[PDB]
Amino acid sequence: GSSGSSGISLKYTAARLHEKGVLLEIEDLQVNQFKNVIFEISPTEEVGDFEVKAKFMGVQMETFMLHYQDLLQLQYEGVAVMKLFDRAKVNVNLLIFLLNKKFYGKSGPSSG
Repeated sequence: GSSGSSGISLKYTAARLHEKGVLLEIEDLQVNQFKNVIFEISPTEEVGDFEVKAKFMGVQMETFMLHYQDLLQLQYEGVAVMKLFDRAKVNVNLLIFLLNKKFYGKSGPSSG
């Protein structure tokens, strides 16, 4: 319960997210190029906020954040496609689905 290596940022390739359906396309590279693209999603201590980083150059100055409410706001409006970094595109309908099982999974008391 205590002695357990927890944390670490999830590492997935662009092709992986594309194959599943999450990642739509990228306004810069091609489908076959996805193989040379990896996304590093760092988790958070709280529930709702997430760290979305794209391994390419190595920006250790800041990281793109992604709230949970924002993802839902798009579902209510209609925006199915999400413009990331004004280039990469991900499906909001599937993006939330994956995280719902990936990160979404605490191990504490609920009481409600």
